[PDB]
Amino acid sequence: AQSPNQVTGVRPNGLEDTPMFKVNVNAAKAEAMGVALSDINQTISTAFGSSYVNDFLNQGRVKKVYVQAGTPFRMLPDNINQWYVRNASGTMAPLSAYSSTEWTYGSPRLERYNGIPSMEILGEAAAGKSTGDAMKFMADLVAKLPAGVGYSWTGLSYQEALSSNQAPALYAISLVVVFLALAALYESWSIPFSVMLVVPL
Amino acid sequence: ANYFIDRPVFAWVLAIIMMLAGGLAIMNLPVAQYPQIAPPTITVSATYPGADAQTVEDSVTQVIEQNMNGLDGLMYMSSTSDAAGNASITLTFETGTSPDIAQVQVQNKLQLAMPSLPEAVQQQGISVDKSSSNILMVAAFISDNGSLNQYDIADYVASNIKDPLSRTAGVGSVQLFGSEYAMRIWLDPQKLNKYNLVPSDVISQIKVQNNQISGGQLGGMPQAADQQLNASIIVQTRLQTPEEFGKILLKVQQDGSQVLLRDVARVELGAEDYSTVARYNGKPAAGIAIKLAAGANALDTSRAVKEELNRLSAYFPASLKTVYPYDTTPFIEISIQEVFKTLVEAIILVFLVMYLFLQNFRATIIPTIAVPVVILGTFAILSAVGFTINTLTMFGMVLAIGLLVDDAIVVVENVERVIAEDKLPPKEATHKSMGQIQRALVGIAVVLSAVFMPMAFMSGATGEIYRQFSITLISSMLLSVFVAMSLTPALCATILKARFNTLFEKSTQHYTDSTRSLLRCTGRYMVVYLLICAGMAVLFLRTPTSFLPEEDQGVFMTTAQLPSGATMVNTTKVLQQVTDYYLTKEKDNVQSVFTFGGFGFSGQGQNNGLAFISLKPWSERVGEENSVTAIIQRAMIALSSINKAVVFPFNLPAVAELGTASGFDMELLDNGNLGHEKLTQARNELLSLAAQSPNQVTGVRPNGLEDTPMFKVNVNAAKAEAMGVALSDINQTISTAFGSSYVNDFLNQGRVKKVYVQAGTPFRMLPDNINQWYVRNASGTMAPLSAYSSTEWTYGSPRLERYNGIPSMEILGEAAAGKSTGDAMKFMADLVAKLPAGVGYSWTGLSYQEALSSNQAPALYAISLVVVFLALAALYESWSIPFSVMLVVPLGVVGALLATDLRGLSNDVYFQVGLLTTIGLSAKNAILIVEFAVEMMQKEGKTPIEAIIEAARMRLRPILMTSLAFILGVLPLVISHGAGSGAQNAVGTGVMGGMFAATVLAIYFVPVFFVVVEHL
Amino acid sequence: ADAQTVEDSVTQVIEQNMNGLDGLMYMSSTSDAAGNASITLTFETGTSPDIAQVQVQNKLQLAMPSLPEAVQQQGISVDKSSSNILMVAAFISDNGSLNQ
Amino acid sequence: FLRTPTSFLPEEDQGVFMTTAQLPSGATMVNTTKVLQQVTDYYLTKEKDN
Repeated sequence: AQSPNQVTGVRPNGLEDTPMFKVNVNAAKAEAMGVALSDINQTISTAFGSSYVNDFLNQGRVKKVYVQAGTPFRMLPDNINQWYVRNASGTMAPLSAYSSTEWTYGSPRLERYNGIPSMEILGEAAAGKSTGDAMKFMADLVAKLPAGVGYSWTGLSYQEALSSNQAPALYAISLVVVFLALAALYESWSIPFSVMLVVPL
Repeated sequence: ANYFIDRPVFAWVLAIIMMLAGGLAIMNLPVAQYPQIAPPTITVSATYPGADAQTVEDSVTQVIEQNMNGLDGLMYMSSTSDAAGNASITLTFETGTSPDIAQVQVQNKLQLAMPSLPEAVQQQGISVDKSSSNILMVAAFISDNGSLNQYDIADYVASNIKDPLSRTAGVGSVQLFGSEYAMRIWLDPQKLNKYNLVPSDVISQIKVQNNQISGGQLGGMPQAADQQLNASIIVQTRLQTPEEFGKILLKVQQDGSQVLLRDVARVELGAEDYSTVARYNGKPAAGIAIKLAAGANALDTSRAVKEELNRLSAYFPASLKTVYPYDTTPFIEISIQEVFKTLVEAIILVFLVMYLFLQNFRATIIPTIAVPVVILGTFAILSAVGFTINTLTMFGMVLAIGLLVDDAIVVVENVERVIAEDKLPPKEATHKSMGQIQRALVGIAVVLSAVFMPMAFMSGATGEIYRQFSITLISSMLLSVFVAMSLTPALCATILKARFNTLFEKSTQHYTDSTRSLLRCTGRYMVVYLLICAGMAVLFLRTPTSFLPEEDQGVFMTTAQLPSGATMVNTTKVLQQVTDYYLTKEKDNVQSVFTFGGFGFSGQGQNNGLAFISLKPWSERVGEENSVTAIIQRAMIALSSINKAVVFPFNLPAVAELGTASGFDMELLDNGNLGHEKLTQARNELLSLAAQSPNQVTGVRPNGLEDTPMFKVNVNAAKAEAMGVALSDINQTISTAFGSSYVNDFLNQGRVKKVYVQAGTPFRMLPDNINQWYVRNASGTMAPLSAYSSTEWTYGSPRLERYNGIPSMEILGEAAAGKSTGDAMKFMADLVAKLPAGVGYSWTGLSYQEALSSNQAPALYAISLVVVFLALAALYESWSIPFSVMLVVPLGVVGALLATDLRGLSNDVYFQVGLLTTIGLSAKNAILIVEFAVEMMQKEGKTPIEAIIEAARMRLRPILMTSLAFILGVLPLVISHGAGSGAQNAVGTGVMGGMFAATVLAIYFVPVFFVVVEHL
Repeated sequence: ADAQTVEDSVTQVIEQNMNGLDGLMYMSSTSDAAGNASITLTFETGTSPDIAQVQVQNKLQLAMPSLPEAVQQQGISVDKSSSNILMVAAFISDNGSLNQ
Repeated sequence: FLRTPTSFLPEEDQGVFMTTAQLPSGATMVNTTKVLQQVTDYYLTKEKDN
């Protein structure tokens, strides 16, 4: 970002870390009162997640059936206080009794490249500069990073690097081929040498 | 054609293009020890933890078999059900079938059949695998002193080594010899009884508490207006430590004390599969086999794999070393080096023959640069037609070298002779000589192509090897003809300029006067010829038949088998004795011993063991006392006193496809409806009827285990139901206690591992242990399992086999001293017919190949002979002239047969191809002589006798030069007795004994044949 | 499921088996907080898409037993089509009778 | 030749292009819809000629 004359609009192609909610269920207290941990987990998962139950028919097409809590009852961390779990004797006990809530942090999207963790980065080249110059500048910048991080070119950059690397060998092979063709066509080694001196012109 | 003589620059440009294309081909051409020889096979593997052989066969094997239909190119299918709970079905497909298509078809069929299988085998997952067995490296990892056991090494190599590999350029498949980690929970019947618990409760609590719960989202959609919060919810995560598993709450007592898993069981990070003990030189170890890819370079792949292992060695925990048993790179490198050395020595010998006969350095120059151009062009053609660089193709190149030498020698000698006489300038002499031998060269090319085609047009495993050899020879031949017709004339026109002599002149005069004395009573020699012909027949009836000579691969294999019902303690002791012997009595030769106890060749079991012995390099073992065959023949004597094992050493086959070229593989299908006992009765009637006649079959033996004692538990369902105990609970507690119980998966350091529940060791070792387990009533009271159950001892099969959906026995055997394989297969056939009514037989594996393609080579060679005769008739423009050429190649084959008999070798593939090359060269010489005679009859107005004598006189020198060059070019092959000496010795013997007899017989026998055929 | 749960179980289990392919150039993978694993294997030019898909689905069933339930129930999609949109066709309502 | 810049393929005017809007982490769709409506109303008003 502090070198706008070579690369512009460098941005990450990913999502940044976000706060996440954690619920800790006291299995010991739940078993002491009589409610089951499976019931608590299923209640939470169905209330705040979803539950694909069955298929039904609509206008002659098979569609899915989903069970979820209402919109007002899954918007806030305090809404967990509103849910109840049935005991083994039939009495209902609040879910807020045998539970504790807290906040942590976590990444909403994890990316991997060739089997190792990675972060995709996009960006354009500045006015006047080319894609190759931007690629070289990016490689130089990555070289100035903490030890242990590397860089890989992917997508269009892969093909660009391959073409730029493989062009001169193609030039040399084409020159050799045309030289040999001239030597074969005109039975002399003087004509090819007198002709191949014009290529630089 | 002849217009290249006027344009040397065109010929030089063509040579440069050929050399550049050859260099490009060598730069990127796959290399390997052998190509794909075996027909594609697909292996289906299923695991039933704790099941028996009969249970596996009834549940998994039969169900998978019944759905194995609709597969294209299927040849046969064989299934095995073990006593460890393993079902393995191998389906063999026809050669040429795409392995990926066959694999996907088998996988789809099994995928549709999956719901019919029990849940226990669905949980494990049935694996469908391609099979090529082109193992490149068997690199293993060892712990130095005692720190890391076999399971720690196996888990580390599974989680931090396999994934860095399997993605290296040229690596196709990585297979592991070991078991990863698992969460082993060892139950205690007394602790379970104290708390009134059963294994079902433990399994249920593990399933509910080692769970991943999808919490959902706070916020989410649909959401209310002005919502500003949206986060994920975490409820539960899968456990990841043994201590976490030990805190799993099972029940809460009325007192209030919490009952945990650790209160009733021992939780430990153990192994998934405990039934294998892998030791390297006596120390725990785990290994990996790398299987290479298609289109990859076996040299750079090996170098990159070694580099990656060296890089990862810095991350090893402690005292972890990487050894490399069975590396096949040295043999490929040796083959390439031998090919290059043979080429260089052949070039030097050609130079010596030229500056011994012709006495002109300019003459010696031309072949020296002609041969490498053709070799490089052959490499380019091999790359173009999609062929890899293996031992067979390189050996075909080795023979091709002499094939090229012959053409270069004849062309240059003819040009030099036409310069020597008639006082012609080099250009006009080149034009004349090329006019003389153009049609002869074209006819020679066509004849040799027709000769080499039958090897190309074969079928089976042998057909692929013959394809490699024939393609290499044909490409080299055609390119040599093109080069001798394009470049060599131009070089002769441009480069050439206008003691031994006395001896050669005297020899020519001797041949002339011998022919003058002969050609008057040819009839004598006529019948004499028949005598040699007769001898050839008997010779062809004496040489033994073998597929490929066994080579000094540097590794060999020893199998130890305990009698029956023997635990792994005795097998481990036996393997320890074996490795101690191999390491203290052969320390100079043997480098390492890799012993796998609990896994044999006849099936996995506790009474089996295998050992791979790796030897020192050939540079450290020299002579016959330090050879593989001698080493195993010394070890067999010492290991016969192993005290209650059937330990037996042997050498690895040259190719994993097959060995024992004399043995046979047959399966005795039961058919009908007779059971396992009535089939083993037939199998016992045989191996005895066959043993009563040892003049045809020697080693008739069964490839399978025999009946073993088994424990039977009879549960009184009525008594249990009367007492309130459910039969399901009784059947589940025993199964979970004695066999493993796979519960679910957990996360170890980010990798998914299994959780298993089983009883502790001291509680599942004796029949009395079943008296220690209790089951809960419906009222909550525990009662012993010994009340509703009784115990009994029966007999049962620890390994069942099926062939094509029918029970089989797979009685593999061997051939007699000399009886051929076909006679053995025709004896065991109708030996099965003497067996009781109901049974039948099938030939599988090797005997299958010699059951569908048998009368093929005679037809191919008859067609080849007809094509050769037609080509000769077209060349000579007559119907009787070709016979005088066709009746000479037996003289070529007779000497090769005699020499091979003298050396004591067998009818190897290398011998066959060398014999074909010698026949081709003899035919070429005869064709040239007869062409010169026919020309001197057409023009110059001469009788058939004087023409043939003068043609023989003219062509004596090139024949001698080519014979000397080829004979001395294969001389080092015979004298070689080191690494890669089998094929080398075979080709040396064949070529050296064929070429000399061919030339010696032909140079005298051509005129008499010519005059006899012309008279008739 | 969360992003970490998917990336640990599903993404990594499937990715651990995509090794022995024919002309694999490179493999990328994403795991989302909406419960989505998006492995993508880019092969060499000239490779047959049918053969590549066959190999990928052959190696996927070596990891399918290790995948958790509610992931096999929904289904594993193996697609050999292009990864870039060719054309988008939207549908609207003139007056506004039908909603989204 | 050593001073000329390298590239792969020149950029073209295909008649269509894209816009990506990314809100701070932890935001809801109530704000993303407003941001996307702002983008739409800018494109349809300040660039209605193209």
